Amino acid sequence: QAADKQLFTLVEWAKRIPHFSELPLDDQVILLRAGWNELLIASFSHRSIAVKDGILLLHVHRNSAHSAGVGAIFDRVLTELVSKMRDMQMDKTELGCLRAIVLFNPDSKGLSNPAEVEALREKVYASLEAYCKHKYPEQPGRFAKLLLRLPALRSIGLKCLEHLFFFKLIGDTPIDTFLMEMLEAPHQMT
Amino acid sequence: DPVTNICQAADKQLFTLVEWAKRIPHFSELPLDDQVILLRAGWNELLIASFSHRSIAVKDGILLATGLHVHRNSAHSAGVGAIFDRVLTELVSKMRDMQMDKTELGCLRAIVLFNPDSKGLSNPAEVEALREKVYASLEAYCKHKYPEQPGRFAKLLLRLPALRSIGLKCLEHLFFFKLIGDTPIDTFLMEML
Amino acid sequence: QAADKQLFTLVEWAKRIPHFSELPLDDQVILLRAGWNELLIASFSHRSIAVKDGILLLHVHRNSAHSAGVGAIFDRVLTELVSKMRDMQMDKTELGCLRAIVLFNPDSKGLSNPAEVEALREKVYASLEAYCKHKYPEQPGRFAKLLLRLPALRSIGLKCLEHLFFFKLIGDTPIDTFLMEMLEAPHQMT
Amino acid sequence: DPVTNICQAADKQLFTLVEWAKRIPHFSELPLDDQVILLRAGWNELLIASFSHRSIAVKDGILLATGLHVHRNSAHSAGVGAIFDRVLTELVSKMRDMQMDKTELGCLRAIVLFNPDSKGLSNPAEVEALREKVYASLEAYCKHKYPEQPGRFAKLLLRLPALRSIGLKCLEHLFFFKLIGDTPIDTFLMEML
Repeated sequence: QAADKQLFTLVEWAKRIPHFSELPLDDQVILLRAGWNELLIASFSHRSIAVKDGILLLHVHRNSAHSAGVGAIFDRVLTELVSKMRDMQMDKTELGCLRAIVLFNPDSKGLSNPAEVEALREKVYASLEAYCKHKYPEQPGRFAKLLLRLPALRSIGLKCLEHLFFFKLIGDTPIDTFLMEMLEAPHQMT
Repeated sequence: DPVTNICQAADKQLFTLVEWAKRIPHFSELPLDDQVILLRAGWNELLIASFSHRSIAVKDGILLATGLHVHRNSAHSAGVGAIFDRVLTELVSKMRDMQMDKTELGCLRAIVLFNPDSKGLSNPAEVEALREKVYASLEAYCKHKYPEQPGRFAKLLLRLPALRSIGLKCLEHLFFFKLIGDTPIDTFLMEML
Repeated sequence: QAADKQLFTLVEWAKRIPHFSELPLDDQVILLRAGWNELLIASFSHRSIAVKDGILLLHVHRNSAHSAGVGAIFDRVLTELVSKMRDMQMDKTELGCLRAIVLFNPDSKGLSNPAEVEALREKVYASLEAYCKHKYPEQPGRFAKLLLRLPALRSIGLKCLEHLFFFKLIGDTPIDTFLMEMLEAPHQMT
Repeated sequence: DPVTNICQAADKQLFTLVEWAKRIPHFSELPLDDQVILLRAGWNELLIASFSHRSIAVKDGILLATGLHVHRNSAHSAGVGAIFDRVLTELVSKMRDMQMDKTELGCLRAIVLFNPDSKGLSNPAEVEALREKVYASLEAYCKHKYPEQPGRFAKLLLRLPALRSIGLKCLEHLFFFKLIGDTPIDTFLMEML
């Protein structure tokens, strides 16, 4: 599908993060390949605050998700991220910082140079704490509260990589494989 | 422009599989709803039996039906280098040592395709029979092209548990997507240049 | 639990298999550790033929299993093994041979000496085919039919190692951890 | 007489955990049904945070609360040597490099124990607060015993995603059983002598 359009944006955005383009080329590729998931799930969890139900990717509603056999995980996205995001009114800047934090993930297997990934991460949350403390001084604990959604996004990210999750569509895989099979293409040979 | 390109390969394999199915005797005589059942239930194992036997000509890799010849790689999560390892130890290394021929492989695949356990089947017993005819023929064939090897038939059948195990990890880890997807994604990624 | 009584029988039985005790000591330990599962599931699948519903381990009935949240896998044991076992009237000798075949599993990781595991396996099915052909001559395909339940037992064996399978008992883990917590043991210190 | 012996160790740890919980302030003031929820939801991660920080004194292994010091082993399936590897790379190697103290570990554990996401909770917000008090104190503590390290607090919090990932594989692979069970089972097995 045109889910590489979604893959274009993502890459275009990492490239604009400070210092990401200065990492060894293969490290960048690992980082993106390891984060793309958490990165999307966060992007469309926050975008969803805007509406008042469901996930705004073209706009998913609870009954579909639950009917499509993926209720449990949809409820988790909404309870554990969207709502938490809405209550505390995370702003676009904070989401942007968290996502950067996620990209600069040092425990990613295969990294040629993790110390700097840590180093870059430190740089990003230091600054996020600066932001939080200027912009919302009456909430001393906000910056931790931000970071503490990362385990939630982590376990949710892992749950959207299950094969049953992707086979979300039973009566179209038969329609694919059904059509392929009524093709009378070989009913001639001479 | 990478993703849509991967969907294409997904379409091509699995068009190829379905062609293979149809050229199997009696497979097309079953109700259309059963054909879909057998295929959805079997797709992974029938692909692994292939890329495995194909990857015989290779040393220490997997040959993807399309020239690209793949390997265990550094950033591969525990699970995908693990499947890689099993594929070589339990399927490719064993197929090689016993010099399993393409007739012999065709049979095993056909026996997998006719899976009477497959949930939903309208007539499970008539798949048992098609399964049974296939192995009967496989047996006769072995005792004829390799009569000095009295236990080869069973030895062929006993790659099937492994294949089950392995078929399962691949449907768990999405090994198949990773396979056709890896180069395309790594390569587009060098759009940071 | 006294599921080591079950673990005593199992080991006592491998020891009596021909040639198993002649394998390097650590190989035997691998074989048992890799097969114990398929070995039990087969033993109590065949024992179940005897009754006319459910699993006779102290005798499990379908409603319990389905209520206990483990219906799907219980239905599989019954459809894919017990019933198939009953229809074809597998006998104790054939079960015994299949199980031996399962024990002598050559693709078990860590084996110091797999060639002989293959070798021993060959010896067992050769003989099982002898049996089958003497004892049931009018069924030429029986011996394959036997072996072809091994993928079923394999995938079923794998399904009984899932953690959710073992946590089959919700309202007793709370009773355990609940009791542990009303212990007023430390309400004294001087 | 091995199995019943493993059940014993299961009982001992998880009695030990529950003792730890109760000595946490306010934890016992919550309704009894919530205490059970927090504990069932958290047990794996709270154990991994422990055996990890304990395994600091070790090089390349895991120290099980009871002297027995364990390693990656040949017959270990992909998954269990994999968890082993992660535990050392993402938790033990990192805890070591930053010299995380037992006060600092206690806090992280307490923050895990107070998990407001935990399905079933009767009052989720009053766990948010107990979570919040804990980290507030953790913060103050870091800025005091290590003031030259302005980013340590967060750096502590960011071991938590890893711990989540790893907690999960251990509940998947039954890593915990394997740990206390392995010697006992291998050892009884030498009853073939």
